[PDB]
Amino acid sequence: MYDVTEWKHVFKLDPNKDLPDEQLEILCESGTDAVIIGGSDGVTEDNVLRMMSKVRRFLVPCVLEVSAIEAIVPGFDLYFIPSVLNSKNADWIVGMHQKAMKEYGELMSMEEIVAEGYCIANPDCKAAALTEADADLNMDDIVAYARVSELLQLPIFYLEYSGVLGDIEAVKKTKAVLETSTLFYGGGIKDAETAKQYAEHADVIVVGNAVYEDFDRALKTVAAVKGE
Amino acid sequence: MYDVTEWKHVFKLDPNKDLPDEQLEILCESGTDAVIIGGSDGVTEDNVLRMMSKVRRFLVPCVLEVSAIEAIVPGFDLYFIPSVLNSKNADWIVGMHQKAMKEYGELMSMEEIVAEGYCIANPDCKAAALTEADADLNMDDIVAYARVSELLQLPIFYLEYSGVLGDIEAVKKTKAVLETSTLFYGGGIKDAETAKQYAEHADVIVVGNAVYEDFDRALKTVAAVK
Ligand SMILES: O=P(O)(O)OC[C@@H](O)CO
Ligand SMILES: [Cl-]
Ligand SMILES: [Cl-]
Ligand SMILES: [Cl-]
Ligand SMILES: [Cl-]
Ligand SMILES: [Cl-]
Ligand SMILES: [Mg+2]
Ligand SMILES: [Mg+2]
Ligand SMILES: [Mg+2]
Ligand SMILES: [Mg+2]
Ligand SMILES: [Mg+2]
Ligand SMILES: [Mg+2]
Ligand SMILES: [Mg+2]
Ligand SMILES: [Mg+2]
Ligand SMILES: [Mg+2]
Ligand SMILES: [Mg+2]
Repeated sequence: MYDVTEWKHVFKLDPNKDLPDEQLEILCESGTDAVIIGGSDGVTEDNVLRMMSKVRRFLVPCVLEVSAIEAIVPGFDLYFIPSVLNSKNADWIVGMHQKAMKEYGELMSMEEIVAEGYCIANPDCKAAALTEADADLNMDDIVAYARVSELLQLPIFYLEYSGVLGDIEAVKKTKAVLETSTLFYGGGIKDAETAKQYAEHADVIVVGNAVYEDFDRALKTVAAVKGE
Repeated sequence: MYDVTEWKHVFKLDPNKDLPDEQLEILCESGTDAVIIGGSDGVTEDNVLRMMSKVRRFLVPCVLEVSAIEAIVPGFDLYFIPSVLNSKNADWIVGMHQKAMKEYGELMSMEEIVAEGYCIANPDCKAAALTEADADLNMDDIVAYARVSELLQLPIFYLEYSGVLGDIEAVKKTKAVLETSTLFYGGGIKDAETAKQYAEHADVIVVGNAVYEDFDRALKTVAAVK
């Protein structure tokens, strides 16, 4: 019953970190279009499970982004499965997914899965280090990866700059080539001003770190793009 | 674009080989559903261009399976860009697609391109060596790759055994999990009986170099399947 082509804003939460329960409830009731749990490496199934149990009561779609096979947990509305298009390690493109289909084939069949084509464009983040991403890219390299995603018809193309604001022109040019894919942008959005700037180009903006740095300011990112 | 979900038989030609007399014409007029220009151990743009010029004049769909950016040549009805799912080198999974998009984005926009999920299941062949494929696979590994191919939205999953016949049970099992893409099988098919056998499970059977070794025998594979 979900359709990411109707979304405009999502919060992405790190189960590796702690957020007060009250704040988690407020984010779920914020008007965001989805709450995504970042199920990565360093990530534990126990933390993903606790998060699932806390957010499942809400109406908002809860999504698990599967970055580590060991941390998959049933019960989420949607499962996003990333392929890091610019990784130099086949494991982050295909490898880990093949291991998951081999070990949890029945589980993967029962879930609603959405493939994401990731382009990590911030060379200094944990994610680029983990995935062996060729993250120091020129704009034309970025646009070519978006075309690759648009060709494989992955539903989502995710331009990832994690803790830094990315070149806004890269976001604009990427959106220019994407016809059927939904463009998710994440990177340094920490307040309403920056949220609105990037939402002018991205289809969906992702707000993550800011939630833990300045909650009230990060909360305003939803009204910034979805409000009057 | 021509609909691969309606195909049953294709011939795949090596542009670095030449069929004699009027055999290429007979093959293109045979009833096969497509003629794919492939290649081995690299290919050359000039050889692909000469092949294009010969097959484009027939109604049968002509397809270029891109195995090198340097050999993309305009003029084909469809372009298949393989992603070698089981390659240990990212360049064979998404590298070809990225370079082609960066270097020839406008050409890619004007042509009809199809991503093809390849699984090289013969560890002892040029293709496995060239693509650094982890090709010594168990049937569950093959099935899992097929599941991935669909995860990645690929319209075609190609199970490749190159110069030998692959395990008929692997074909049967992969067909069983492919809910939304088309299963192409290629590897060692040279005659009607074998073509019919594999066509029982594959959506499309690919007949390759048998056309150079024994054309009359290979030509019978079309009627065998269709
Ligand atoms: O933490 P930030 O910088 O907001 O980025 C959100 C998301 O892109 C992280 O995967
Ligand atoms: Cl764990
Ligand atoms: Cl057709
Ligand atoms: Cl020829
Ligand atoms: Cl004709
Ligand atoms: Cl053969
Ligand atoms: Mg929309
Ligand atoms: Mg546990
Ligand atoms: Mg719920
Ligand atoms: Mg939009
Ligand atoms: Mg059919
Ligand atoms: Mg070959
Ligand atoms: Mg023609
Ligand atoms: Mg024509
Ligand atoms: Mg023409
Ligand atoms: Mg069929």
